[PDB]
Amino acid sequence: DTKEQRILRYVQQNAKPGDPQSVLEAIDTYCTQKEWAMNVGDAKGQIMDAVIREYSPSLVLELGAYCGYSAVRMARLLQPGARLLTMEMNPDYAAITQQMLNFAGLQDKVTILNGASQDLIPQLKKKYDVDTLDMVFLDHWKDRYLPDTLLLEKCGLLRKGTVLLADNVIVPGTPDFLAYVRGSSSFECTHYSSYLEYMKVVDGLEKAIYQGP
Ligand SMILES: Nc1ncc2ncn(CCCCCNC(=O)c3cc(-c4ccc(F)cc4)cc(O)c3O)c2n1
Ligand SMILES: [Cl-]
Ligand SMILES: [Cl-]
Ligand SMILES: [Mg+2]
Repeated sequence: DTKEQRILRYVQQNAKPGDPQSVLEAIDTYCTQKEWAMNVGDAKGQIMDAVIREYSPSLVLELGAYCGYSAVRMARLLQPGARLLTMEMNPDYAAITQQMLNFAGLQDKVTILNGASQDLIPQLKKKYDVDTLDMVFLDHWKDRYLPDTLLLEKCGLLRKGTVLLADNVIVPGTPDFLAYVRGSSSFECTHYSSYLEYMKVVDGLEKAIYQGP
């Protein structure tokens, strides 16, 4: 089997069904004690939680679900009726994510879209009935943060106040995205310094609030 299958099995055998917090703790324990994996982790996850609670978004888009760790983290804090759309282009990872959400009991709040951001973002309005997004969590290929931000704008998916929250802006880094949003009058940016998941290595999240064209 794969590392992702091992993470899922570990959750299934060490967390409580329908208890998202137990799911997060099981993933973090596995990834600390057994095998590192690119989940956002608890350090940056706590900052994510604070952001989600501040904004109480009704409709969130995630780019790059992986195993569903961040999807569980966000979805467990959403208000009744609020929704997460999470994109994962790797079909094996998309299946892990679905099963993770199912175990956590969050499947009614989340729709896992198996495809690439460049193909799916232009379909969001017509195919997934989206008007505008309240928040976007960027966690996919780091060289896609900037083009997909620009694509979301082109497609009319951002409104005044839409919160972009970007993982890994330090490691592996997203220098073009950071330079762009920090220099643009269309974004109000805040950096949240933290640590790479499961490691004593500095990383951070960037929040970039869209201000309109
Ligand atoms: N276009 C499109 N559309 C949709 C999609 N769905 C999935 N993908 C592709 C996602 C591929 C994984 C992206 N994430 C990372 O590479 C990542 C890496 C590290 C890391 C690694 C090694 C180190 F030594 C240190 C840090 C840490 C992180 O937290 C990361 O998130 C998509 N792409
Ligand atoms: Cl994650
Ligand atoms: Cl961590
Ligand atoms: Mg990441």
